[PDB]
Amino acid sequence: MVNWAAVVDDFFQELFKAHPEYQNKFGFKGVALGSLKGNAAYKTLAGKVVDYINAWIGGSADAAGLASRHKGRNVGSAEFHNAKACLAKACSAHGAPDLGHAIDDILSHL
Ligand code: HEM
Repeated sequence: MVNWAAVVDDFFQELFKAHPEYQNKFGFKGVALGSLKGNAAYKTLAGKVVDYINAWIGGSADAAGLASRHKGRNVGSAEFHNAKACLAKACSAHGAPDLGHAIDDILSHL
């Protein structure tokens, strides 16, 4: 039983460390990284990312839909390549399987 919630938390720490400006697009803009887990906007968003990972594992993920919604937020290939690397670190740090192919699937629609 992978703790995907823990992996996603480390994913966002990696993501926003390397690219702080990405955080500006979220409802938790401006919040200190060490404080994120206590922020209500963050908790909801991280929960949806955990949901997406479990949908991919479970076979129900909609990569086309997720890509389209991110393009709608002006988030594209460059950002998702960066996210891929950040998620790879977060999985490794928790002994979790690599999610590279899930990200590749989103990338194919970007
Ligand atoms: C591993 C890569 C990523 C995954 C799996 C992912 C997944 C998700 C999910 C499931 C949502 C919830 C709403 C929806 O389903 O569309 C979401 C929202 C969002 N994501 Fe991502 N995302 C990723 C990378 C990124 C990156 C790099 C950015 C760069 C800024 C980003 C920006 C956003 C924004 C702005 C929202 C909406 C926030 C809001 O409505 O308040 N995402 N993402």
